[PDB]
Amino acid sequence: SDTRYNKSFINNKHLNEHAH
Repeated sequence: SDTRYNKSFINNKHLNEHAH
């Protein structure tokens, strides 16, 4: 919960490649 120069691992791997 403190990765400013990362942004939560690139927005959660781009939402796991767009998959809800």
